[PDB]
Amino acid sequence: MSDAGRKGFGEKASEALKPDSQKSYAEQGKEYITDKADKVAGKVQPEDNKGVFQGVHDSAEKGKDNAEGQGESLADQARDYMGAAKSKLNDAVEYVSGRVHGEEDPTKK
Repeated sequence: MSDAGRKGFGEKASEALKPDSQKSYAEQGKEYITDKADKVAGKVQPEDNKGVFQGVHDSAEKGKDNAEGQGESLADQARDYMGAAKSKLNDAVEYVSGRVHGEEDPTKK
């Protein structure tokens, strides 16, 4: 009866040490009036569905059909979306132009 051994499991020393405190606070944005015009956005996602008793689910896709002008009837439909195209435009501008502050020098803030 001889020749044997036993290592086992465990550690040797390792190291962790203690922290050194930390700090992080005070933040804001301020922001202010931005520029106008842009025309950069433009895209669309896929979709598919048939036979449904609900509202809708679309905005604008790639192709050719939307918009119009000629006609003694479509004139009204256009005048309706027209007034809305204005208020909507300003909405998109404030967004794009608003992100310009990230790297610009506007007036006041």
